[PDB]
Amino acid sequence: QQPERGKIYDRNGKVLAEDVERYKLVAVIDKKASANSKKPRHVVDKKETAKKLSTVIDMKPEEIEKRLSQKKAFQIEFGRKGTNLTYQDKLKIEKMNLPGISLLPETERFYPNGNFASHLIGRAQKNPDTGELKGALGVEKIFDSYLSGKRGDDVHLTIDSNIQVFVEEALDGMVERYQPKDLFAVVMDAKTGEILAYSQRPTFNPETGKDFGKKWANDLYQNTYEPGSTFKSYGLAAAIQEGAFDPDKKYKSGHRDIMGSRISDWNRVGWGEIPMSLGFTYSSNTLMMHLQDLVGADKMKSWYERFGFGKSTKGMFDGEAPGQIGWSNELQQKTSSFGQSTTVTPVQMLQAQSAFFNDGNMLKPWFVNSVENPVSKRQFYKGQKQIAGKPITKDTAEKVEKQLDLVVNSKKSHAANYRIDGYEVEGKTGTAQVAAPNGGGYVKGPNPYFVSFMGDAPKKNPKVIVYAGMSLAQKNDQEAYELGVSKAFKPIMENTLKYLNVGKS
Amino acid sequence: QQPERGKIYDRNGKVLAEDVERYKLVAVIDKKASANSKKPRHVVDKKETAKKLSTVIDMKPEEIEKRLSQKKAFQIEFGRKGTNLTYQDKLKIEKMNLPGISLLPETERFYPNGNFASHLIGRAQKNPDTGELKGALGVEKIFDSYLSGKRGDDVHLTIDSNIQVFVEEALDGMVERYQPKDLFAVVMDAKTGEILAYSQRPTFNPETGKDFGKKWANDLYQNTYEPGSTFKSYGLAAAIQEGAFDPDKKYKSGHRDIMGSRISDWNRVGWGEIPMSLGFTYSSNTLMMHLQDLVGADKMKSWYERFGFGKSTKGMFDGEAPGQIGWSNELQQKTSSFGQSTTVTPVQMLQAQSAFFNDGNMLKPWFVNSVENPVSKRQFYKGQKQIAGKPITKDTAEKVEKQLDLVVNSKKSHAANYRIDGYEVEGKTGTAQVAAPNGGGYVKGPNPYFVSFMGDAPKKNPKVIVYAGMSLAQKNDQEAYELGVSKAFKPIMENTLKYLNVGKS
Ligand SMILES: *C(=O)[C@@H](NC(=O)c1c(-c2ccccc2)noc1C)[C@@H]1N[C@@H](C(=O)O)C(C)(C)S1
Ligand SMILES: *C(=O)[C@@H](NC(=O)c1c(-c2ccccc2)noc1C)[C@@H]1N[C@@H](C(=O)O)C(C)(C)S1
Repeated sequence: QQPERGKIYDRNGKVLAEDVERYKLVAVIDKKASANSKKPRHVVDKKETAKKLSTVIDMKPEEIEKRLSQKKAFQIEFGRKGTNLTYQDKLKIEKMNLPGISLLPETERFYPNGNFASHLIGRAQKNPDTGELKGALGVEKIFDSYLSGKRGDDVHLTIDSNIQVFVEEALDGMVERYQPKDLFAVVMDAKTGEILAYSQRPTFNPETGKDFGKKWANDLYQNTYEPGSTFKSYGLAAAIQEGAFDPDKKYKSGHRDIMGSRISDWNRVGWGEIPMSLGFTYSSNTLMMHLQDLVGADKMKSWYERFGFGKSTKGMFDGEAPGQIGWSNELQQKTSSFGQSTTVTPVQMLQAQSAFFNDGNMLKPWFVNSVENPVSKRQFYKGQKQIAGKPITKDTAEKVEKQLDLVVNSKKSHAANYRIDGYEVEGKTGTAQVAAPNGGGYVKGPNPYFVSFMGDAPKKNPKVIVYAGMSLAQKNDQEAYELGVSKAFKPIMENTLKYLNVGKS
Repeated sequence: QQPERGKIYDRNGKVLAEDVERYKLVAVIDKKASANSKKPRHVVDKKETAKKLSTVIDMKPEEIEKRLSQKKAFQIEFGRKGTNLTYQDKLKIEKMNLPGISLLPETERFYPNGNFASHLIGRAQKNPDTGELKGALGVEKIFDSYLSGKRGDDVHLTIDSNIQVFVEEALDGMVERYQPKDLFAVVMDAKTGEILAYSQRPTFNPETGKDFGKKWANDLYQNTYEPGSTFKSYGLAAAIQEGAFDPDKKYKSGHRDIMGSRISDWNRVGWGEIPMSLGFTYSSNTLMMHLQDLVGADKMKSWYERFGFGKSTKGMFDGEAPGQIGWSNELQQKTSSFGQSTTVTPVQMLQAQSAFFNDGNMLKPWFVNSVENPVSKRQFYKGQKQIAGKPITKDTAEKVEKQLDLVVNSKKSHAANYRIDGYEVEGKTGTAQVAAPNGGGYVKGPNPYFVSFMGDAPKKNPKVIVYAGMSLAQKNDQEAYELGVSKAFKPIMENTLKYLNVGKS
């Protein structure tokens, strides 16, 4: 009855989701089925049958024999344990030659990679009455009308399964090491905006349904973060274009007094009068507050808006969050300079960061390559590189890139743990407090931080941008503070560059 | 924090869904927390702590101490058993005065009635990071833009919790008795189209989440059925208005031969030359095929479209199914005359049935009374009675009602099991085969039927229409065939009529 639901593909044609035939176990227990037959067509020994069935379906013989003993029933099924059985399960059941036992073909949605870009691909759910499948999250839901049928259309993603494996492995390592409450990593083509890989933790397995529903939100498009100091790059860009930033000019570091709050550099005492470039390498908060004064508060708010913040990127993901620029008072304004109070989505961060490597042009990130029917060959949609806006000049973009280089590679860098032997890396570190969901403060604890890194490589002319973020390590929180996401950035970026044939040296 | 999510109300202002404060259990286990303190601020006695917590949260003391022994962790939590704790649990944990133990407030979505109109109300799921709630099904999803905030708007439904209680209890009894694969009942105000009660089985509990996801489809709006002989009332109305049906005129019963299929009256042999009125009371299939010949197949197809079949009712529910009139050959056309091949939604059946009690006007069924903000008092939406179309004259409607009376109350009735002592009832029975999801044909088995009853009372001038359907009884399938859904219709209708102050005779 149901039309075949279309497939979801990665950018090289690997199947990410497709319909398959599986099998459901049925046991006829009524004698009436065997009235006309010499060999029985119903279960004659319920105990032996239960014992043999327990060697295939995940159910104890005692529960099977209980289900076989239901009164006033012609045939029985075994709930979830008796459905979605494989062809090999079917073979071993059938070789037992158990009277009354058969297997019914049923259509199931199959995700060949299991837990793999799960919050992007989503999950399609089955209506048992009809077999009708309906997407409940991500691409399966966004494109449900196209995917469902004739035959539904296929959706091709920009995701590269080879790069996605690197991301899934690195994120597993972060879970083991740090048990964070939230975790994401994303890899984008620095020159086109294509999402090459995306994952988050915790997540679900779309194949089995394990943990589906425990977190509805996709981190890339629907979750918001106070970004911390990765956000300083946009304040730097603005201050550069306005002439307030001079890399060699000195400024007074240490602290600033804003509406009765002491906002200090991370070492409390500062470094005296130091060049602005060094302050950016040190990730000086007083530098950013100084530059905001020089530019002017009204102008800086417009600057963050021109970089796309506070607005949806208008991607094809459902319910994209807008974030919010925290600007309601001077304290909010000043803390926004280093990525506190303001909330962003990771996709806004990627869009904004792409400006520095595309002559000032922001690229709209995208992950849908095409929607098209393989039978009719109709192309309903084709993704493309699109400029989201040009907030800065090419000259400003280069001067920002020079400072991002210094953050990682300066002889005074405090981010050398993001270096990769053989490759040149650049980017910006972040450590931020995390808003408590309930009650009006920050999560309390020894190191209750969202730590992140917006990185790109090769430096100056990158092939990819890799952004990774970790919220609230429940294990090794002190090291999470010290090393940030470097134990995820380094395996993802190194393997990705090798796979993209970037020569090491 | 998140704005308060708006409430879902029943028609009398009873809360169906609301935000509440609950509590999450946290245990600080690292000694470092107690460095400066005159009282320990971490769990010092792991066994005494675990033993005492087991008297509140539902966990074995051995498991609790296992989690208290996690290494390199400042504090731990206790999974699902440790969240959604009540204010009373908070009191009981706190008088225990356990060092290191506190409770964090969290906002949860509370459904005070538990498993109650679950497939209509739906469920909102929580993002652990932010506390943000998002509707995943039903009203919570449909109106999620309104419900989420300030404060979200409230949604008021037409549902009456008192009638809804009757439906839930009756459906539980049908599950206990027949263990059907699918089951629904709906109660509609016969003069306004308001849905006073709706339930289905199997379903989920929106409070706990138990079984949420096993069936995405709301039976009323999204599931389709081959209705069986309840569909005959619309062919009857057509034949009346076209002058083909005359209650006293004779016709030849027995069987008909259509494209190599023998279609018989239910007793195989028929009853000879009998009055058309009696044929309709006996639920004669040959009567309906004869009337279709008399009207003409092209014209009958237009008749069903005029009753709203094959098209969505344009209700407020997402993804409403349109169904389909099966008309592609004479076999489909003839089997459609008695409700096979054509598929309908229950809401189309209610809409079509309302014509007989509103002088030929179909009423568009509706379940949303209001969407409105309790703070601003802005009314975003107000539901109302709306005519879906007038397919028949008042004269035709009266003549149909006379035949519906006879089905139940004729001295030759085969539906006397739908009678209610003290109340006058009318309606139409149905028994239909069920299409197999995979492979062609119908579900096989001794009595593999969708059985149903489209009823209304008091007869002629009803207060409510009650439509109940049961697909594929897995227990007592013989009784399901004999009694249909009478064991649900009678308690629902009787209790509803008493609750609505209809006096019994
Ligand atoms: C940007 O992220 C900046 N971070 C903060 O000032 C900051 C902190 C903090 C935590 C621990 C020690 C000092 C400060 N908590 O919330 C915020 C917003 C600077 N950059 C960071 C980085 O990781 O590069 C730091 C730690 C150097 S401070
Ligand atoms: C309408 O529902 C009609 N039903 C059928 O003819 C029918 C059957 C069937 C099942 C069992 C015995 C005889 C027929 N299977 O599929 C169909 C479409 C008539 N009305 C029914 C009713 O309950 O009123 C019956 C059983 C009287 S036949």
